[PDB]
Amino acid sequence: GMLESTKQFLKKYNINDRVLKLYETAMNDIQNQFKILDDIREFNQLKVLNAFQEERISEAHFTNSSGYGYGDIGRDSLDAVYARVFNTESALVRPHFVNGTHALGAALFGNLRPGNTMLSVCGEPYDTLHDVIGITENSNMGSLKEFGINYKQVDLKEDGKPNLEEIEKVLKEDESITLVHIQRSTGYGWRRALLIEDIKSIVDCVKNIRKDIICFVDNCYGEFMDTKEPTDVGADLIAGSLIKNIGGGIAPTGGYLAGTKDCIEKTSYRLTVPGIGGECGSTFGVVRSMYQGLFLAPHISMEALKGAILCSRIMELAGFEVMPKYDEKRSDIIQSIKFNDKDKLIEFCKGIQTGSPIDSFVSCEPWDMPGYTDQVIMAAGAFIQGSSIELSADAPIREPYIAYLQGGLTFDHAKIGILIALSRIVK
Amino acid sequence: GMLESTKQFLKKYNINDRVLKLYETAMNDIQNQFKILDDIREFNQLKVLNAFQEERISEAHFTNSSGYGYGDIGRDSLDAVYARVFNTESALVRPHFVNGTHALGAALFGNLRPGNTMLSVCGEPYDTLHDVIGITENSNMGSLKEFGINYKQVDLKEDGKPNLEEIEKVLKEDESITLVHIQRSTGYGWRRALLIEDIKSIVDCVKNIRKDIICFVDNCYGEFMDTKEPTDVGADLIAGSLIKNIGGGIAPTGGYLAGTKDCIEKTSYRLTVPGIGGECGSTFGVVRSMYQGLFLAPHISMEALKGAILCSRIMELAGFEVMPKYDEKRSDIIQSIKFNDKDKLIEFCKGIQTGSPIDSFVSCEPWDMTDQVIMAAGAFIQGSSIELSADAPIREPYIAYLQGGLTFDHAKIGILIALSRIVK
Amino acid sequence: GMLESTKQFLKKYNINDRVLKLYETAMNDIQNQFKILDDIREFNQLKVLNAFQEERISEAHFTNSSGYGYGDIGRDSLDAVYARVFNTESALVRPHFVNGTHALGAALFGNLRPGNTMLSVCGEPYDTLHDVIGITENSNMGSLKEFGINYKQVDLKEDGKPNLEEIEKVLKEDESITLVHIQRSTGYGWRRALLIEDIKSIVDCVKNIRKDIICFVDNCYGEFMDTKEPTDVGADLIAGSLIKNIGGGIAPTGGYLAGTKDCIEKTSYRLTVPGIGGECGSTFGVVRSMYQGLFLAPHISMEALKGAILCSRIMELAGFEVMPKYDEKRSDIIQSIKFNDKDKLIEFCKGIQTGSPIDSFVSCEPWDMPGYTDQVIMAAGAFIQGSSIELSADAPIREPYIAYLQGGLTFDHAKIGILIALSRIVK
Amino acid sequence: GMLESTKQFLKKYNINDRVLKLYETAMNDIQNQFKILDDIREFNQLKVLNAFQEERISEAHFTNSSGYGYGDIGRDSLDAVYARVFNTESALVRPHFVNGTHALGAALFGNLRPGNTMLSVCGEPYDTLHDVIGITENSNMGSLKEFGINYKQVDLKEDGKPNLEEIEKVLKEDESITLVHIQRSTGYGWRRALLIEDIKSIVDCVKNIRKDIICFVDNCYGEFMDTKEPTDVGADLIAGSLIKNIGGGIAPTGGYLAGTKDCIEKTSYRLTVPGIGGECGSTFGVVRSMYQGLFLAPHISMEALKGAILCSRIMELAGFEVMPKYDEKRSDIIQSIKFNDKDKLIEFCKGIQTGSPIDSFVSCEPWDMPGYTDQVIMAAGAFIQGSSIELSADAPIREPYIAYLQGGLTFDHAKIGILIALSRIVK
Repeated sequence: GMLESTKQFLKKYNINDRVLKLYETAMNDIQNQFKILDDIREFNQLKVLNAFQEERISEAHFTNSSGYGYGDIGRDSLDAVYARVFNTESALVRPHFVNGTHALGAALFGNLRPGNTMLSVCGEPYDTLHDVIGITENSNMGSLKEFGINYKQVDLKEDGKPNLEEIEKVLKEDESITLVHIQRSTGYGWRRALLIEDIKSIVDCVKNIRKDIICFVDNCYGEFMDTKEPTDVGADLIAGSLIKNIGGGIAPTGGYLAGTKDCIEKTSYRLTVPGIGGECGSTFGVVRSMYQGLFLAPHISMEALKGAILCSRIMELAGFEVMPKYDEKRSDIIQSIKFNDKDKLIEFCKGIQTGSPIDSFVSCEPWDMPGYTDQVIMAAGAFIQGSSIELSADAPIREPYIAYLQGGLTFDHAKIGILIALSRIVK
Repeated sequence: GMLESTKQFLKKYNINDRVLKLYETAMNDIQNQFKILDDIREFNQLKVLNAFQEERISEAHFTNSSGYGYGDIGRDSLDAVYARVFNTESALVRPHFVNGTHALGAALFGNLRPGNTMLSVCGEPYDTLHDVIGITENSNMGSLKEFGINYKQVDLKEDGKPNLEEIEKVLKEDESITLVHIQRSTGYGWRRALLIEDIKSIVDCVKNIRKDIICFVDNCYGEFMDTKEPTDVGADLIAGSLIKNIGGGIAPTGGYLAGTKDCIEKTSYRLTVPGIGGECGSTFGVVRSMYQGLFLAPHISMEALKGAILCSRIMELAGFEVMPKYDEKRSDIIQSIKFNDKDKLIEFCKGIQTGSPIDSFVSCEPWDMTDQVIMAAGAFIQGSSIELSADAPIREPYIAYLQGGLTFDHAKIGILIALSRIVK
Repeated sequence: GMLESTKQFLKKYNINDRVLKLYETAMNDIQNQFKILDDIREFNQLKVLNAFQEERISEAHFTNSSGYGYGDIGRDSLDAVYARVFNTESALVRPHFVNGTHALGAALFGNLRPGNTMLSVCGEPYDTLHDVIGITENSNMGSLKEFGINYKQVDLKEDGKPNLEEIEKVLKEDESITLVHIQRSTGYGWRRALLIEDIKSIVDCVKNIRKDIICFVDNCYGEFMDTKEPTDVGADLIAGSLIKNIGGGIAPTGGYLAGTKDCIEKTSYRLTVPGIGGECGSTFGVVRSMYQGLFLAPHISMEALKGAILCSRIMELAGFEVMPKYDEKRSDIIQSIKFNDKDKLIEFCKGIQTGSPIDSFVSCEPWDMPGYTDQVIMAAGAFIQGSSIELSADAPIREPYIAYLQGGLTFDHAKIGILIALSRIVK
Repeated sequence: GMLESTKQFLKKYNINDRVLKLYETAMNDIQNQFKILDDIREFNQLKVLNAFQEERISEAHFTNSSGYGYGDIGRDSLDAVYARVFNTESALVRPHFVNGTHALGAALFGNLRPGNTMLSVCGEPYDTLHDVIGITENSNMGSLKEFGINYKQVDLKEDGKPNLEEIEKVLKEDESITLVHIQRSTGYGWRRALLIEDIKSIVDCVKNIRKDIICFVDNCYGEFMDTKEPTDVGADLIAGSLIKNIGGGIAPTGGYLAGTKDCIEKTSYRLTVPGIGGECGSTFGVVRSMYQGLFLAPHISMEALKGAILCSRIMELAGFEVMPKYDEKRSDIIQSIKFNDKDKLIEFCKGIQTGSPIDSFVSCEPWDMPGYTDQVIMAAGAFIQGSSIELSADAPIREPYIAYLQGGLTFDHAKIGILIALSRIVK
């Protein structure tokens, strides 16, 4: 149990006895969930190891390609390793994707053509994808809508599960629909992420209407949450970011897609241009970090999830509503806390900032950010800028004052920040 | 003049006295042209220095940049430096462009929309752009044509200059034309590159028909050939590769665009996606090389060009037809030599290969890529055109295209090694 | 517990039921030791976090210095962070150290002068240090001995503890002794690493004869094994390698020293030259990885230690003699196994090679090492070449056939490797 | 000639007609001196190309080694290329040398042992070497003197030439002298740099007394000034900085030595430790820039020298004493200007900073630079910090107020900077 020396050290952070008791109770309560996670982690570590070994990765794959990067074996074998991990025909892993949204956008523009319609089946996509699609606003930035590609949407049911009957009806009534988009993570929605079994039910439902419909999954935040990925239950294409789970906290930028050879090649032509695709693109010497990040990903992903589960339990014990609960099956690393008080939300986030190794001294306050209307507060202090796998928090400043917390390179770090933050509002 | 020690050293590369006499004559003949280049180089060096200074570039700009790269001053200031050099509202310089074709394609998809038509006014664009446009064939890769964007073409007059009369006709007769594509370099052809004055006449001509038509120039190989760039004579947007002239021999990958804020932003949305544009994108630890490459570019571009000029004159003196001539105004660093003999063309390329610092020893032979191609290449940066290289499709009349040379001495050495394999 | 999917996947590596039974028993036995390690890790994570926060580390410290490296705040602050972690006046952390031996040699040549004598109090130091000192070979390479600096040695007692009485006797009789060398880790010794309390007893004993005697500790493999470091119990100077524990699996090269300002400055003059010391030395843009490595070090060190503890117990249960035993206090991450059979030793190492992500397919056979009459066999397949914190094994091919196993970026990886290896010798 | 647009652009830097006319006159006067330089540059370019080709350099040599760097072909082949360029048995080219003083000091400590005496034959060495040797001051930093290695000095003659008769007398009278140190460049003096023929005369003289005396040359700033290097006229060992000539303006840090295998090995054991030497040492991903820099060095070295010659003649015409004159044979890239006025001096250096691409707005001032007695002002607006192959100027603050100008990646840049600087003092 916690050392007396550690207790004294935490007192210098103003962590009080009431918070320590809540922590001891929460740790005791969540032990069985941690064991479930360790069983999954064990399988995923083996899965990833096997993929490296099947590709015969060697020292020589730590390339330092320049120029066109023709024949960069490090890049080509990393794609192969990912495709093995995800059990897909192909993959496309590049530092050139600037963020996860870029990878998703490349998938969409890559696989859609004028006259086609895409169908999002988990309600409204996260905000940044809205400009990519041209859902509401269009200002000639060149959205899907501006290239004659249409958008439709089926919301999740009241219970948070996909509306399979409506999905079928919408597909049957519109034969122009060639792509179904499934967001795995909840985003800022007060509901559960979709479980792998839910993604399967969706794909089976879609494929039963027209087998040729491409089932695309935004896999961000869901890597290594289960022993299966969406590609193990019928997904034709998935996309994600290398500064979230799959980079293991160390890939410095980039993104990935895994799926059928056709979907990947089509995506590659949007990443670069038709006729080039993924054949060109040197990797700036960062390929070693991308291999290593993948190898560490199953473990680091669970450190962060463990942080989320402790957060869920401890905040519940402190009297705050939380989503998800500590014992629910999770499909992402995000934890939401309803403070129901603006000041508590602000102080909690400030606490998280002070618990960061980087920029721990920085002003953490509400600010107006481009196109949000409501102010936003963000705690971030990472080794890799914008990394979601490193402890961070964000919240719109509006009723009922919900904060979203994610990451933690280690469970001990996430725990420490959580204790600092909670001590700012519970004493 | 050439030291006796150098001559004896060159003898070890089988360089003979006949080749040395041709070299001597060529050097005498091309000195006035070198002086002309030096006057341009001096101005361009100042222009680039001033762009750095106006942007107050400092050591702090050689930033460690990771993740999203939100607020990356290294990247942001480099865009501002390029905008100053080219005298444009904005610029987009990124290591994320995998090659020059990506930069050009990004400009075209970025600035065209369904129903618009683009017009290429220097005949058909270089080959790799054909799949991007969807010119001849289409296999659902997502070409401009597959997104409802149309393509038209006006060829250069038989004298190599723009057909202004036909451009006007085609524009007046098709109001759906919203962009005019101008290729500055010659490509695998046999004509002069377009001079800045020629570019200006095309722009003035086009804007006189409809002032809203975007005039886009593929500037590859043309950087620092003149004291003006196409953006100085009305181009709305230009694109290029950082492993050609503008990288100064040291930028390791990437491309650039310079132009109006609207055109540059639209391009950025194709580079990434609508709503992100150029706001995200870390620079991978290579930003210092990109800045330093720019600073050296005016100088290095002329080392390569002097190489081309010497090549032109010595091969002319050797008895071959060369394009362009040693004393013509140039708008690119490429030199063509017509061998009228397959073996002489092959040997020459093998000579260039053996004159490279990297992969000097590698077999240089024709390979399949309709006709076979042969390429001499041995560079620090893979595929760099500013480093000494040669390529030639194997077909009548056996024309080779030579370009690059980090230093004039290196280009010279390669030329003398190559010519010695055929003039004995 | 272990999923059925995991058991079937492991069956593909020829892992058998007897090995899985041994495994389940060993996991049951070691859970209390793992909890003790978690308590120490929690403290150390906080210690490192605190060191970052006190130095107000920001993204601005992730420098990309060039040339002379004058005023490189990234490098300077990293030294300050390490000094806080080790509670020393100063520290010298540089990528310029090519390995741990270099760092140790810099300390010795830095702090010794003609006529001085150094005393190693833990028996003979590991082999690579012999040429530095000039113990056996003196071929004008410029050893301490070739510079007029003498060497004396005091072996450990039969029980493996320091011979305090003999240390005093030798120090009293030889007033030229100005530095005492203490090796924390064991080497080829079938004995335990020295505990922090043992190091304290040596320092107390030495300072009580002459307070000015420099007490120097080779800290390799010992970082974060305890909540205290040798500098917390009076060591004047310590040295280590960044591709061992303290680089957290991600530092790409380099070494560190931490200690009094005088000792560190004197070391810096050997690293470079007198009058320059640590004032020049750009850091190639690898400083971020060094900071992140340190931050992950408390956690990664314990992933490796958990693999060593598992190895100890499962091998003991398999019938092999092991050093240390699963429940002894540890001062390093190394686990020794006495096979008493050349073939089993070789098969075990082959197994570890087949469980690596990198070079899993390369032949692992004994080979002739320059200047040694016993062949050596080594299993190695790392992201960072030569890293001791990634799973690896090595053995000199001699009776009684003892292998040394260390590393494991994640406990799951070390575990997988051990299971693959044991299955090659226990059916 | 200069374009009118260029003249108008220059007027925006407050460059006046008097300075432009001085420039025009100077260029006319020095043109013939440049022809000589191009003949040398041509040979040197071929010399370097040949060395690359003999070593069969390929893209495979652009290594990205990590950890120990064992078996790094990029590093090993670069040493071989250097050795061919300098016509020596061996070479040691490493990013690990922090500056040129480090490389020189490693040579001396590497090759001298207690009882040996070194003899500097060009008068007092460059400032930063005084602490390395222990000439005057000794504060237990570990100078040669503190390790029992003695120092003697023979000054140059009043005419600046080597005093061969005195060298002979000193060597004959002291058989403990085992190394002769020869400085090629003048440092902060007022004399001409030693030509290759002067270096030969010293080597022949020394070897005629005792063939076993190591002839060591500090080659900084002299690389590619002639078709020969000191190793072509009998030097056993030479050393220099990769941020001066031989780095070609792109090597980011480091040093080199070239010479006999025995002298290079002995230096390597000081750079690291005995028993390791040059066998360990990963190269931080910068090896490609070191190869590329060497290839550009013959050219860039002459761009800087053309700048020095222009500076000589334009300042002479302006009315200042200069050393050397525009038409003297040069053995380094440095140009000295005696202002005999502290104000004109600091103003000139400030002009140079304002003529630089990087940090043009920083107003440079005198500072306590590591390794110097008095305060020196340095103009150093560079891509690589402290690089003196990039346009720079430095000047100890003391009578007669001599400024030392060197560098220029292009002659056009050196020209522009000289005009900017002179315009601040001449109107």
